[PDB]
Amino acid sequence: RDFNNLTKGLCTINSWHIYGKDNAVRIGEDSDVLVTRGPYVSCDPDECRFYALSQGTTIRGKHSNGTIHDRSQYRALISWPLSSPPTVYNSRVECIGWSSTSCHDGKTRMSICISGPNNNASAVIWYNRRPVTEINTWARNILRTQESECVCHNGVCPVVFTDGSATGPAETRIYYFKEGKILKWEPLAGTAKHIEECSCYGERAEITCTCRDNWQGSNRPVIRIDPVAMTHTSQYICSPVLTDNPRPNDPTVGKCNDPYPGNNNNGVKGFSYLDGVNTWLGRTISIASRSGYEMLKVPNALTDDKSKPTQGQTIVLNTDWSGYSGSFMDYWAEGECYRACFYVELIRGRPKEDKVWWTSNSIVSMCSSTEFLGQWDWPDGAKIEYFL
Amino acid sequence: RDFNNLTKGLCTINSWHIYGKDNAVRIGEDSDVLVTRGPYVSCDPDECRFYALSQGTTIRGKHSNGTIHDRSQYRALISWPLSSPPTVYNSRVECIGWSSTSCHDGKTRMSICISGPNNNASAVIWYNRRPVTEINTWARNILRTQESECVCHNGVCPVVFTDGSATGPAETRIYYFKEGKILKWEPLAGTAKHIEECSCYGERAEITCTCRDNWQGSNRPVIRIDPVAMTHTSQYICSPVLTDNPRPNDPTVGKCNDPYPGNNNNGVKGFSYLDGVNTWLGRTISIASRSGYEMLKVPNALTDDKSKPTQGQTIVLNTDWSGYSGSFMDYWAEGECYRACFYVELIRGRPKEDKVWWTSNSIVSMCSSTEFLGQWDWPDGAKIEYFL
Amino acid sequence: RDFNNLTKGLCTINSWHIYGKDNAVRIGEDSDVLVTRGPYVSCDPDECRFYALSQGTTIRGKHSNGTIHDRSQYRALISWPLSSPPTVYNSRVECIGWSSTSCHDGKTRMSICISGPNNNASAVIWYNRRPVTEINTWARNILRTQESECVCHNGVCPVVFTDGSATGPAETRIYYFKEGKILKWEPLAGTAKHIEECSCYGERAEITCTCRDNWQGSNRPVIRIDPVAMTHTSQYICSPVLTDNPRPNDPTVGKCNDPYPGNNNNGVKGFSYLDGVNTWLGRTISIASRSGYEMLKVPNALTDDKSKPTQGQTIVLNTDWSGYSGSFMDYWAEGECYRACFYVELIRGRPKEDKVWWTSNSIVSMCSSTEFLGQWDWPDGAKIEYFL
Amino acid sequence: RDFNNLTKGLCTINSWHIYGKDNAVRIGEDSDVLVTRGPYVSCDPDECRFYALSQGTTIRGKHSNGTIHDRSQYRALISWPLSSPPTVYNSRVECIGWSSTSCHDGKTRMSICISGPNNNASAVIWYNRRPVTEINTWARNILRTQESECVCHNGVCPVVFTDGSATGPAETRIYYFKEGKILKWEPLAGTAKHIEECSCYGERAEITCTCRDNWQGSNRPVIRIDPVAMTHTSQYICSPVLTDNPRPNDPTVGKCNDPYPGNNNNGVKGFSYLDGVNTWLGRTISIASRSGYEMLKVPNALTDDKSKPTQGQTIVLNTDWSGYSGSFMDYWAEGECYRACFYVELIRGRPKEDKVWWTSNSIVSMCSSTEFLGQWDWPDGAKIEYFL
Ligand SMILES: *[C@@H]1O[C@H](CO)[C@@H](O[C@@H]2O[C@H](CO)[C@@H](O[C@@H]3O[C@H](CO[C@H]4O[C@H](CO)[C@@H](O)[C@H](O)[C@@H]4O)[C@@H](O)[C@H](O[C@H]4O[C@H](CO)[C@@H](O)[C@H](O)[C@@H]4O[C@H]4O[C@H](CO)[C@@H](O)[C@H](O)[C@@H]4O[C@H]4O[C@H](CO)[C@@H](O)[C@H](O)[C@@H]4O)[C@@H]3O)[C@H](O)[C@H]2NC(C)=O)[C@H](O)[C@H]1NC(C)=O
Ligand SMILES: *[C@@H]1O[C@H](CO)[C@@H](O[C@@H]2O[C@H](CO)[C@@H](O[C@@H]3O[C@H](CO[C@H]4O[C@H](CO)[C@@H](O)[C@H](O)[C@@H]4O)[C@@H](O)[C@H](O[C@H]4O[C@H](CO)[C@@H](O)[C@H](O)[C@@H]4O[C@H]4O[C@H](CO)[C@@H](O)[C@H](O)[C@@H]4O[C@H]4O[C@H](CO)[C@@H](O)[C@H](O)[C@@H]4O)[C@@H]3O)[C@H](O)[C@H]2NC(C)=O)[C@H](O)[C@H]1NC(C)=O
Ligand SMILES: *[C@@H]1O[C@H](CO)[C@@H](O[C@@H]2O[C@H](CO)[C@@H](O[C@@H]3O[C@H](CO[C@H]4O[C@H](CO)[C@@H](O)[C@H](O)[C@@H]4O)[C@@H](O)[C@H](O[C@H]4O[C@H](CO)[C@@H](O)[C@H](O)[C@@H]4O[C@H]4O[C@H](CO)[C@@H](O)[C@H](O)[C@@H]4O[C@H]4O[C@H](CO)[C@@H](O)[C@H](O)[C@@H]4O)[C@@H]3O)[C@H](O)[C@H]2NC(C)=O)[C@H](O)[C@H]1NC(C)=O
Ligand SMILES: *[C@@H]1O[C@H](CO)[C@@H](O[C@@H]2O[C@H](CO)[C@@H](O[C@@H]3O[C@H](CO[C@H]4O[C@H](CO)[C@@H](O)[C@H](O)[C@@H]4O)[C@@H](O)[C@H](O[C@H]4O[C@H](CO)[C@@H](O)[C@H](O)[C@@H]4O[C@H]4O[C@H](CO)[C@@H](O)[C@H](O)[C@@H]4O[C@H]4O[C@H](CO)[C@@H](O)[C@H](O)[C@@H]4O)[C@@H]3O)[C@H](O)[C@H]2NC(C)=O)[C@H](O)[C@H]1NC(C)=O
Ligand SMILES: *[C@@H]1O[C@H](CO)[C@@H](O[C@@H]2O[C@H](CO)[C@@H](O)[C@H](O)[C@H]2NC(C)=O)[C@H](O)[C@H]1NC(C)=O
Ligand SMILES: *[C@@H]1O[C@H](CO)[C@@H](O[C@@H]2O[C@H](CO)[C@@H](O)[C@H](O)[C@H]2NC(C)=O)[C@H](O)[C@H]1NC(C)=O
Ligand SMILES: CCC(CC)[C@H](NC(C)=O)[C@@H]1[C@H](O)[C@@H](C(=O)O)C[C@H]1NC(=N)N
Ligand SMILES: CCC(CC)[C@H](NC(C)=O)[C@@H]1[C@H](O)[C@@H](C(=O)O)C[C@H]1NC(=N)N
Ligand SMILES: CCC(CC)[C@H](NC(C)=O)[C@@H]1[C@H](O)[C@@H](C(=O)O)C[C@H]1NC(=N)N
Ligand SMILES: CCC(CC)[C@H](NC(C)=O)[C@@H]1[C@H](O)[C@@H](C(=O)O)C[C@H]1NC(=N)N
Ligand SMILES: [Ca+2]
Ligand SMILES: [Ca+2]
Ligand SMILES: [Ca+2]
Ligand SMILES: [Ca+2]
Ligand SMILES: [Ca+2]
Repeated sequence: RDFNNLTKGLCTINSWHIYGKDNAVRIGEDSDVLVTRGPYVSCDPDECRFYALSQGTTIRGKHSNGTIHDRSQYRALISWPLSSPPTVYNSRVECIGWSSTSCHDGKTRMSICISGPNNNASAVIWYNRRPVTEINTWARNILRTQESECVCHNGVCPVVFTDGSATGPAETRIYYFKEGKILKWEPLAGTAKHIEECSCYGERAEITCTCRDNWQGSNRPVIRIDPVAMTHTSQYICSPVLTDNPRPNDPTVGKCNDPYPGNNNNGVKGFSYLDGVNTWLGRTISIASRSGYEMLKVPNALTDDKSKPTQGQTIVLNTDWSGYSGSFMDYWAEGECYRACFYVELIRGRPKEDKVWWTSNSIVSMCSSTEFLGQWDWPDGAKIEYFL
Repeated sequence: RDFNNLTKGLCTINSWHIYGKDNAVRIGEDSDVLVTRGPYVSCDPDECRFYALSQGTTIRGKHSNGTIHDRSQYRALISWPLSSPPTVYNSRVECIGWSSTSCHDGKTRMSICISGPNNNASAVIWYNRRPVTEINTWARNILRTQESECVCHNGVCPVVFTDGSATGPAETRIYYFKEGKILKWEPLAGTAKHIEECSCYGERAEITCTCRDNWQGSNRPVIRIDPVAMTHTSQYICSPVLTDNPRPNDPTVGKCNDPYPGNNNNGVKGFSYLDGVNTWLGRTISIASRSGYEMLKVPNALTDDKSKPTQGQTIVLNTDWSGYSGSFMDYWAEGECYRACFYVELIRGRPKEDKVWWTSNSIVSMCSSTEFLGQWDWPDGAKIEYFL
Repeated sequence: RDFNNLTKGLCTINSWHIYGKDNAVRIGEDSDVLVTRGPYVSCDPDECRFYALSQGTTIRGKHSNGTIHDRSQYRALISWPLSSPPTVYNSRVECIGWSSTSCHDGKTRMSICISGPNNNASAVIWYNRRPVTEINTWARNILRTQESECVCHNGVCPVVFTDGSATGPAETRIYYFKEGKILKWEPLAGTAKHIEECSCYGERAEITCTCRDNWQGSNRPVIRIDPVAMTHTSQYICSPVLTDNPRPNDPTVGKCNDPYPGNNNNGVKGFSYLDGVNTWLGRTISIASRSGYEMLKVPNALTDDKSKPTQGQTIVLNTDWSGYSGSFMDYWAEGECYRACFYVELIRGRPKEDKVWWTSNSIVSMCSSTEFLGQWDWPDGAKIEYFL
Repeated sequence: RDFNNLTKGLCTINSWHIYGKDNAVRIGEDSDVLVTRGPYVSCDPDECRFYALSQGTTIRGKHSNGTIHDRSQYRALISWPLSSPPTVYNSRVECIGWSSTSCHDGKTRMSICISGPNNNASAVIWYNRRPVTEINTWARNILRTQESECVCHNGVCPVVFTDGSATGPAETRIYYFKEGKILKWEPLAGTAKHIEECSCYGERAEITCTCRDNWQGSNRPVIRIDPVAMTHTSQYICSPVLTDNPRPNDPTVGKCNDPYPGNNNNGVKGFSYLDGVNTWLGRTISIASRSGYEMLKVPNALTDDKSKPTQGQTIVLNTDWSGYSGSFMDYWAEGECYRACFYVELIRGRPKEDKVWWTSNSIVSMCSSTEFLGQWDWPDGAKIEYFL
């Protein structure tokens, strides 16, 4: 195998088709399904799999009580076959920790898991399923990373990390790994003022990451990385179609180089595909909670501060719970272009559904089509009442 | 691997021997077995597997309530090892949707799943376990397909779809795929007046499909496809041995080019092997409900409108529930001929057994023998009373 | 791969060491373990596995009620990893039926399963996991076979079948298969008067089978097969150490060419290794029930009608339940000789333990050592009281 | 594949990073997890796995009652994927017995399991998953071995066994195996007065084992083996930092060639890495019970009888239960040095938590880092109250 190179551009996105859905919470009501959160999808050259942060207990287990908590010693990055649920018996542990990223470089996979107390966390970088490099916290305040796949080009796999306050200036770093080793790292540059949980994809030797400004911005920060030069830039999506959550109502003009104000100290992981007129943004339908999910075609959203939608697709109705969302692509597919894909985490339980004592999720994921396909909505589908 | 070619003829069918049986409902009374319906069997060059449409819940799970419903967002085409039950832990998701077909072309497998609301469904064609082509609804009324395996010849795998009313004229199309891409498609031609759920097999470079006329006919429509010319014909099985269900009592003369009347707007997926004197038809024993199942040798059934049985084999007694049935063959077996095989879906639960709130099934499947073997009957075997 | 040839002799048996044990009934009290009976062990060139006739239900399942019954449509030959229990999720179905045999010829495996009603059963011979040949009942009275592995030599795998009364003269046949096809078959010859459930092994191009005379004999019938000439002989173990069950007390002189009398119309599958002074016989300790199990070294047992034990090893105490037993060897091991192995079925439930409504078993298996090792006893280990 | 040779030295240990954790007891509260004890970790050239002695029952099963007992016929050495829990469905049985060791030589794996009554136990040595050699008890008093991985060099895999009293002089032997066969064996020599459960690792063609003096010493005995010469030496860790348990408080001068007194007839399996200034010792935090676990850097601990700690890392708090601990390394990793690793058994249930009737454990394991990483504590995490 040779390292994969990002030689293709994105396929034209005219609509989104169903790719995978695990129905985990439904199935887990009567089977040994692990409690998770922070899911994602990532492909190897011969298979694509679902990934997530386990909570080290089944949903029906008594240890499901208290799983709203984010960082415990019982969490691990697990992967499992596409569209099956994350069960005790089919889940493969990639590494131990409560924050992660993972990507295949064409030869083998790199997985990164961070663990530890808030003031003393460390990342362990695994490559070819063995630990290779370790990075200690630099700001002693919840060292943390993407929560979705990283992207590689000719062996170089950039990864975005943040350490420091989630509600003020923090220390974000872009690490350039190759075979699990650090080639270089750089501090964040550009006009993004705060970075969290970047969702990335690659095309034509450029990696684009759409992140979460948890401090002040309801528009999303964007980091664009050149994996050959090992350099990057940052800005915000200019469009007035705001895609974080919670967020204020959409204005008619956005902000390119500063956080769009109105909501502080909160957000949700999200993503976008920024490709000139072939630009599609995801977002929750609700401006107040993680409810609903839609894709909007917003030509030149990255650079046009008045850009509005020209087409759309509802993924999850506003009467259904959503959650994190992120990008991934099958870089080893046939054809002349890379097909954009995304997943949506469907969060169930606390804090929105507090009759149960747990927090978990299921996954739904779609990929683009060049056809203009009919739309459906894809809820988690479980009935909370059954778990009482 | 090279694409498989249909170079052999059918083996002589003198009787049927047991091939596989999963006992899913029995086992599922106390194990994590998924609720399914619309099962089938399909072989790869190195393995044969069971397939079905999951309902995204176990049978003992509380989400089993309401599984009589046909089309939900929680369904998926799953496959699992021959004769094991479809469990949460061994079921491999092929694609997401509530109508499907799947077949191996000798190099890799094509799987097709349709999803969406009734007026806006779409098919996604997967090839080598990746999405390749998408087809939007053309008649905005439950785009749908075979519910059993497709057949390939030199890479070309024809698939029959229907979109439109299930109880009147509809728009049936024959698509010719190769490597998941559309080479051609044609509207139904010939004298079949309505087509549903075709069951197909191939021999000597011809593909024969036996379908369900849900509108007016109790005789079954037959589509014969030339996968090299990418052309087809259609008619009805001429024989007076009527094989749909429900159906009127058998007459002494059938109809070759029109629906045999007596029962409207209902039917059941079924199949036949039409090979001159080596012709065998399957059918439910009951004319009123999906009860019992038998194979009848009816020489020249396709073309002889007075043809009657010369031999038979009971598969499922009339005091046991049956359901859908369809054809498949192991195209990669040794020997000089293709051995005809079929499965029968054994439906349990609603609507016939309404003391439980679910609907599921188990599978029984047989293949032909050149011997004249003794017969047994093969019920699902589960006791409904145990699930109360 | 080339077909395996029986070029080695047996290793010297000085004692028996533990080889595998699945503890199925213990584990199955709280996990999805299938109800079985008629277990055995068989090796492939790269793995050795446990085999058995499933009853198509878990032990805790409500369908476990009535599993004392021998022949139902819900049975199948299943195999699973050595020493794991036969679970719903790890059991691989080899074929459907209620009587079986299976063996690897060095290239691939042949498995045979018989199914059907008592007066119309048929065997299906599978080879390379595909059905190849079928054999209809010849005496219309429970066509049936070994219940333990068959043995191959240069592709030829002889199999012993019986059809007819279990309590009087019956029609026993020796079939010689190669690649799942019938090369030849012969009626039983020699002085054995009734044959059931033969346990076989091979060494130096000769296959020796120790069987169960269910009609009149408490000594065991022996069939010796030449797989090159495709011919055989039969007699009884001459020794006065009687090894069927139930049986009369041991005399001082046995019978070589006729059934040793005292007990009619009953027996148990068993085995022996007959190799001059290196001869070891297995038997239940009790003369009245399937309780206890011991190995006795009885030099020249086959040909010496006064032969008595010179050494022994207790396998299962007389206060613990035993059951069927049979031979197998790893023909693909390293070294200069074939190591004799055997399994003992540990039957639990009915009819001896009738507080539960099921019948199942676990497995214990040993192989010979050239050392004189200390002995232990190996009970099933489950507490019946827990299942109440 | 060629046999692995110990050509590298240990990497510099500046801290320990999380490697694996299965959370077995937490998950097992509501899933089919086997009861175990005596766990360890061992790598093959392409995978690293968790190992342990099963008790042949699930934790929630009724057969969990009485699992404080050490030696039953229902135990087996099982292995399972790194960081998953030992479940009924994913656990692979390596051999049957209640004491074990296992190691890969670069070509295939050797596993050794001992079974039998106290006065008549025997070891069976498996190689390439087949039984090859057997060793009968030599002192008729619980023949027993390491309970953690063995180490190989150019095919030679030394293994330490003990037979005789656990509370007085016993007969310890060092066996040198190659391809499962005995090349040589030697009686213990040197100044160690009693040896139990050695934890070993290899570097630069030398194998170092840290053991448990169950008779008189609270300092640990050390055996150093030359696998080429097939010779060894023994002594005690000279340091006053005492690492057995229970144990007296630390003195200021230890003992190099005799047991450090104060506590008799008890101990716990443990380990160390003895590499000049790069020396790290593990131990329970409590001097009285198996509670807590810490790593201490004690330069020249092996040879300096006044050596004290210069650095440390807490692994398990003193308010959490610990248990056995042992060494392993991935000998097939990339790079120029071998990364030291260890596991800690987290024992739950009896005798410390007697509200439940079982005894089981979970696993936590770490490997060294050349960075100075922040520390966290890693408890088992299960709530006993949930199992009541
Ligand atoms: C069969 O399936 C097909 C294919 O899916 C179906 O066809 C699809 O139908 C969709 C629904 O109508 C349609 O999606 C919409 O597309 C609009 C763009 O098209 C229109 O404008 C362009 C440009 O002028 C024209 O060329 C075009 O012809 C159309 O006229 C989007 O604008 C739509 O999104 C907006 O509306 C929805 C509500 O429906 C919001 O949820 C969404 O966020 C957008 O509106 C908010 O945002 C904008 C931008 O700032 C604001 O201006 C606006 O006021 C809204 O703001 C409020 O709401 C947001 C969200 O809560 C909040 O943040 C904010 O603060 C405010 O409170 C929508 O995307 C598909 O394009 C169409 N596809 C095709 C191929 O045709 C077909 O219907 C199906 N058939 C049947 C029979 O069912
Ligand atoms: C051991 O096993 C062996 C092997 O299996 C057993 O032998 C098998 O025995 C079977 C049962 O007898 C037998 O199957 C029958 O074969 C008949 C054909 O053979 C006869 O006719 C030919 C032609 O003349 C002769 O050459 C031959 O020698 C025989 O005489 C079929 O005709 C049979 O099917 C009909 O009967 C059954 C009821 O038994 C129906 O279920 C079936 O649908 C057929 O009848 C309906 O349909 C016809 C056609 O239209 C009508 O004319 C008729 O009135 C019936 O219609 C009503 O019912 C249907 C169904 O509900 C409904 O739709 C309709 O409207 C009406 O209400 C049957 O297939 C096997 O061939 C034979 N095999 C061999 C190799 O011998 C042996 O018995 C076993 N031994 C023991 C001891 O058990
Ligand atoms: C550590 O482990 C080692 C290794 O396992 C242990 O050593 C083993 O000890 C075993 C038990 O003593 C021993 O097994 C016995 O071997 C006898 C043969 O040896 C003796 O005879 C020879 C020949 O003369 C001498 O060379 C030799 O030195 C000995 O003296 C067998 O004869 C024994 O079997 C008979 O006894 C047992 C009861 O213990 C029966 O269950 C068994 O069926 C045999 O007896 C029945 O059958 C014979 C034959 O027909 C009859 O003559 C007799 O009356 C019995 O018949 C009744 O019972 C049967 C069964 O229910 C019934 O069908 C019938 O109708 C009648 O009712 C036994 O096999 C091992 O060989 C020995 N191994 C070694 C290597 O030393 C050591 O003890 C262990 N240490 C500790 C401390 O525990
Ligand atoms: C972020 O994470 C980083 C990295 O982990 C954290 O930094 C780590 O902090 C650790 C805790 O302070 C520290 O570990 C200690 O290291 C000591 C060695 O360093 C000191 O001495 C050297 C040599 O002079 C100096 O160079 C150095 O600068 C330091 O001054 C060890 O000595 C420590 O172990 C002893 O203490 C602990 C209690 O904390 C005991 O559990 C342990 O067993 C040791 O003490 C017992 O044993 C000794 C030896 O015999 C006795 O002398 C002593 O009296 C104790 O004996 C009693 O207790 C034992 C155990 O129960 C019993 O058997 C006996 O009988 C007696 O009853 C300890 O290992 C790390 O090295 C340090 N790492 C780095 C890289 O800095 C940082 O804090 C974290 N940050 C935050 C904000 O949390
Ligand atoms: C990705 O690009 C690099 C070139 O920059 C390719 O690397 C060369 O691969 C060939 C085949 O192994 C070698 O002969 C060269 O030495 C490689 N290295 C470089 C840096 O030139 C790589 O093959 C490309 N990947 C694919 C899948 O084509
Ligand atoms: C078992 O014996 C037969 C010989 O009787 C061996 O068969 C020969 O195998 C070689 C290698 O494939 C061929 O060249 C010959 O044509 C084979 N056939 C015969 C009948 O001669 C077979 O190889 C032996 N098996 C092993 C494992 O050695
Ligand atoms: C405190 C910083 C947060 C991100 C801005 C926080 N990340 C971590 C590593 O704890 C996330 C946030 O609290 C949760 C959410 O917003 O859903 C998930 C939670 N993420 C994870 N548990 N992995
Ligand atoms: C409305 C058209 C019907 C076929 C003629 C219908 N097909 C679909 C895709 O819904 C089937 C029919 O209603 C059910 C049955 O007859 O058993 C199954 C049902 N099929 C599926 N749920 N896959
Ligand atoms: C009626 C003939 C019997 C053998 C002599 C009978 N065999 C079959 C195929 O039914 C066996 C016997 O009744 C049972 C036993 O003895 O344990 C098992 C039972 N064997 C199986 N169920 N496979
Ligand atoms: C009697 C000798 C003991 C070791 C010094 C004893 N070993 C065996 C083989 O029984 C261990 C000891 O009793 C237990 C413990 O200390 O935790 C485990 C127990 N070990 C195992 N059950 N494998
Ligand atoms: Ca924000
Ligand atoms: Ca359960
Ligand atoms: Ca009809
Ligand atoms: Ca008898
Ligand atoms: Ca001690």
